[PDB]
Amino acid sequence: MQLNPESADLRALAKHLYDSYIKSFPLTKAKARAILTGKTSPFVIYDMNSLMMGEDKIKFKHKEVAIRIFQGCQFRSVEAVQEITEYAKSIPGFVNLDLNDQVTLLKYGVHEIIYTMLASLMNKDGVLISEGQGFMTREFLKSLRKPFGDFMEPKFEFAVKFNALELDDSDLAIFIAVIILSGDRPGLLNVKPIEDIQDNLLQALELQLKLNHPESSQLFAKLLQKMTDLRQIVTEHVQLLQVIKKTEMSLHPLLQEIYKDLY
Ligand SMILES: Cc1oc(-c2ccccc2)nc1CCOc1cccc(Cc2nn(-c3ccccc3)nc2CC(=O)O)c1
Repeated sequence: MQLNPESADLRALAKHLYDSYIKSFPLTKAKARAILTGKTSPFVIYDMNSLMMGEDKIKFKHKEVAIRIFQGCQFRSVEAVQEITEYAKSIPGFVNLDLNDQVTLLKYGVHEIIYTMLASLMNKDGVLISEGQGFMTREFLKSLRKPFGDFMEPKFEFAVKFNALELDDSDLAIFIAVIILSGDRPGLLNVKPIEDIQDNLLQALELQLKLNHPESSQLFAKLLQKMTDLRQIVTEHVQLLQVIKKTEMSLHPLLQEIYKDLY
């Protein structure tokens, strides 16, 4: 690499995305990791008893336990779509795209971003819930009645391998922008303007990674592969949502909208 006006713009892009990311997402990976390691204290949900006690202790913003959990994830999920929408709008050039492509991008992109960021809140033992007020265990989740015990496990599997990459918020800010700016979403009007934004974002990501991670040369290439993996996770998940919606089925109507064309 070289220091030129082009690289300097790539760094300013990265700073700008990082600053928006801090504005849009109140629970950052930095914050989540400090909660997780204990240097900063969440109520842990590890069994049916602690689940009930935690519902008492945790002031939630938003009837059988697996359904209650499903609803919590649905409301968390719609809150995430608002945050991700606010962030997308800060991606330079995004608001100048046709409003229809903006929504198409967000529609096909939000779950990939959701699972990416979910990894930030996970370790091998569990996941942060309710802005870090609670911690729900991987095995408590695996123990929920068929078929709810299989929803979260692939997210945990993805997350332990993803978290071993040791990305930080600065890396993630650009990673997430690349994902939002995918010119290959169905029903896109003007693909070329999107592809131009992404190639630039991609340059900014590759520079950021080289600078921020001297211990690995393979990181950019592994990240590209992670984006493909995320599409599988969303795919696997919507199907699991199909072969379950045949037994209950309150699905949030905003989520219903997003899922229908994902189906
Ligand atoms: C594991 C968990 O639980 C809670 C929580 C509980 C009570 C109150 C408040 C929060 N927060 C988290 C942490 C964020 O997880 C999320 C966040 C976004 C999307 C999903 C996928 C999903 N996963 N499920 C699901 C259903 C039942 C069991 C396990 C998972 N539903 C969905 C919804 C969707 O598919 O759209 C999970």
